[PDB]
Formats: sequence, structure tokens, C-alpha cells
Amino acid sequence: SLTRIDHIGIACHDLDATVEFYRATYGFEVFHTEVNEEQGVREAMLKINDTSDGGASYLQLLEPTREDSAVGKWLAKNGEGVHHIAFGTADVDADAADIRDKGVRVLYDEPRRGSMGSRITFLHPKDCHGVLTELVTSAAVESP
Amino acid sequence: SLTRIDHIGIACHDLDATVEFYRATYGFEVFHTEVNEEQGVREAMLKINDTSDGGASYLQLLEPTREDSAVGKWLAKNGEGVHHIAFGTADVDADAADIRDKGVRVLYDEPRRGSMGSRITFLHPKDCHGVLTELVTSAAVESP
Ligand SMILES: C[C@@H](C(=O)O)C(=O)SCCNC(=O)CCNC(=O)[C@H](O)C(C)(C)COP(=O)(O)OP(=O)(O)OC[C@H]1O[C@@H](n2cnc3c(N)ncnc32)[C@H](O)[C@@H]1OP(=O)(O)O
Ligand SMILES: C[C@@H](C(=O)O)C(=O)SCCNC(=O)CCNC(=O)[C@H](O)C(C)(C)COP(=O)(O)OP(=O)(O)OC[C@H]1O[C@@H](n2cnc3c(N)ncnc32)[C@H](O)[C@@H]1OP(=O)(O)O
Ligand SMILES: [N+]
Ligand SMILES: [N+]
Repeated sequence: SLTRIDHIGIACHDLDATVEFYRATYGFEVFHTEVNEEQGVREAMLKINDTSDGGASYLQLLEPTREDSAVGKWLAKNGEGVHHIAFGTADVDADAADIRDKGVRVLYDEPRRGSMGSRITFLHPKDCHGVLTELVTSAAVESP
Repeated sequence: SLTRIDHIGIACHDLDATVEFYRATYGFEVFHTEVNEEQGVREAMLKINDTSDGGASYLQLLEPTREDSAVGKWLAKNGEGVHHIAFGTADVDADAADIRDKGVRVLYDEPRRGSMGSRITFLHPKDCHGVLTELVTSAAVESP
């Protein structure tokens, strides 16, 4: 089952400028940064709070590494803003299979690598009332 | 200070259909429903988790009551999807004054009523890298 909001994915043109905006305005600090070449993003995770399922909630800021990428295409069409939402689960494989069985498009056969070694999948936004929806299992098994 | 993600505001054409989508797909149940005539929305809050600051994180689904409203205009332009993000604080007045002093546009002089008697304000999306950003203090003082 989906037991938390894991993160809000926010697309931006300049990761370093947008990271600084969040730090200066709200005091949010960088929890982690990494590049995901498969996904075509440079990302920064900003931890906002811990959650009742033993996990955490983050802002995931995303700069495209290339124009021909999910985020590069989205930014070109829509400008900076919220790109996706992500829910956490202890068993992304099982929850993705259950959602596939409801006729919602699951974009990956098998979960792929996300931030901090997590295992991720996505649901198609046109099946989710316009919201690109990620399902995430953290690499570190967390304690409710 | 901003101590949690309070909610994700998600605009939809049909609140009851979108509520049912979230229930059927993810098992999320309705925590509360209300109409905010000033804001021009019918809303449903779906609680996803509790947070380390004593608060909670919700999906806030929003149907416009009228076309001439923030959400009615947004839906007409963009279709269904994520409308805003909201951060929680124990002192919305103080945090809004600090952010005003950074040159980010605060849309209200004084916080206004939000869901479940909360006190709310908004930051202009063009000052927040494209994200309409809400600040929320819950009506019930919560215990970290
Ligand atoms: C690394 C990981 C982590 O946790 O670290 C991440 O988050 S990586 C984050 C970046 N990676 C991802 O997003 C991977 C998952 N996304 C994708 O595979 C793609 O972006 C799709 C969702 C398949 C969309 O690709 P597609 O080729 O269809 O592009 P498109 O422009 O033709 O989009 C088709 C329709 O989907 C809509 N659409 C596209 N992206 C959307 C988004 N982010 N939110 C909502 N709607 C979206 C378009 O407006 C269009 O609607 P109309 O019919 O109205 O024109
Ligand atoms: C009840 C409470 C609760 O907690 O219960 C809620 O959440 S109530 C939720 C509903 N209420 C609210 O949202 C109230 C706060 N929002 C507002 O006052 C408004 O929507 C504004 C943010 C002032 C935008 O109004 P405005 O008159 O400027 O409309 P507009 O279409 O001309 O927008 C001007 C520029 O802002 C952009 N823009 C507009 N709405 C946006 C949004 N939700 N996210 C990101 N960007 C947004 C437009 O694309 C445009 O960019 P371009 O320059 O690129 O064209
Ligand atoms: N993500
Ligand atoms: N909201």
C-alpha cells in the first residue's frame, strides 16, 4: 500500500539557482544531489519532514541533462513548475502489479532506479486525471 | 519555519469522479470535504500520512464552483493536474512576513481561511519558479 507522499518533482531550467531559491526563501537545505542519465535529469532532494511510515517527504528539483528527455520536453512545453508527485510504499513491485490490474498504465515492466538507489515506477498522467504519478520504494527498508 | 509538506492541491473537473479514482486506485479515503465560496472550490482532503512536526500530509482535490475563480481559470487553460503545493508552519503570519521581506509576492495582507479552519496565504508562482505555493497553519495546534 501507498503509505506516504515521498516527494514532489519540480522541473526547473537551472538546478543551482532553484536550489538557492528554496534555501534562501524557506531555509530548506540540500539532502542529496545526483545525476540520473537514464531519466535525463540532474536532481537535488530537499528533505522537508519525516513521515509516520518511517520514511520522509522531499522536494525533488529536476534540471534536464538533454532536451530529448521527459523533463526537457515538459519544460519546453510548460515552463518551470510541478512535474510529478510520488507516493512511497514498502513494495513497489506488488503495488504496481495491483494498479496495472486496474487498467492504469504502468510505464515500466519492472521498477527502475530512482534517487538514492530507490526503486521507482510511473503511472501515465492521462490515466491519473492529469497527474504524472510515481511509486517509490526506498533502498533503505524504513521502520514504521 | 516551514516544517512539513501540508498538501498537494490537484485541480479536477469532477470532484466525485476524481475522489473515486484515488479511492479505487490507491485505497485513499476522504478525510474531509467542504466548499470554500471565497476561493471558489469544492474540495476533498485525502490524508496520506502523519508528519514529524505533529501535522499531516494530504491530497487536496479541487473542483471549481465557478469559471471566474483561480481553479476555474487554471483548469480552462491547463486541464486537470497539480495546481499548487502547500507547506505547513506553526506561524503562518510570521513566516509570510519573513518571505514578504525577501521580495517574494505574498498574495494576502493577512492569512485567509483554508480547509478545516486553517489559516492560509499564497506566494505568487512567478516568484517561486512556476509553483503556486501555499503556507498553512492548522487550526488545531499540533504537537511535534
Ligand atoms: C529519477 C526519478 C527519481 O525518483 O529520482 C524521477 O523522478 S525521474 C523524472 C523524469 N522521468 C519521467 O518523468 C519518466 C516518466 N515519464 C514519461 O515516461 C513521459 O514523460 C510520459 C508520461 C510517457 C509522457 O511522454 P510522451 O512521450 O507522451 O510526451 P508527450 O508530451 O507526448 O505527453 C503525452 C501527454 O501526456 C501529457 N504529459 C506529459 N508529461 C506530463 C506530466 N509530467 N504531467 C502531466 N501530463 C503530462 C502531455 O501534456 C500530453 O497530453 P496531451 O494528450 O494533452 O498532449
Ligand atoms: C482553500 C485553500 C485551502 O487550503 O483549502 C486552497 O488551497 S484554495 C485554492 C484556490 N485558490 C487560489 O489558488 C488562490 C491563489 N491564486 C491566485 O490568487 C491566482 O490564481 C494567481 C496566482 C494570482 C494567478 O492569477 P492571475 O489573475 O494572474 O491568473 P493568470 O492566468 O493571469 O496568471 C498569471 C500567471 O500566473 C501563472 N499561474 C496562474 N496560476 C498558476 C498556478 N496555479 N501555478 C503556476 N502558475 C500559475 C499563469 O500561467 C500566468 O503565467 P504567464 O505570465 O506565463 O501567463
Ligand atoms: N521523482
Ligand atoms: N491548498
